[PDB]
Amino acid sequence: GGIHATDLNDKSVQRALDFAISEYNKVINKDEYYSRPLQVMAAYQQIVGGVNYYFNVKFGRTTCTKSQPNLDNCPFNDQPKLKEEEFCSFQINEVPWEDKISILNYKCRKV
Repeated sequence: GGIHATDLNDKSVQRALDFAISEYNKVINKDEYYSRPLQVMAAYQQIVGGVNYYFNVKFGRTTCTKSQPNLDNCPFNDQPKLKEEEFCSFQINEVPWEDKISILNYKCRKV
């Protein structure tokens, strides 16, 4: 039941992160432009009935609108006062055998 540090080079860890980014852009952040991670610290914890992932993520605003097909490889806005970076911590729970995943808690603060 302990929480261990891990990297993004793990298929499962990546999927959990993608879910956090999607939720950040869809529900938490209200900007017109898409934000993606500048930094990420990850940890995981195995519990009865699933696994929890913990992420400390620093988001940066990109030059892509949230409504355009291609994203992820979107350049970050590099203009003064238009960066709009934010640090968020996410607690994500998944059931590694039922395709179930959800956000348990999160806290964001602009950098």
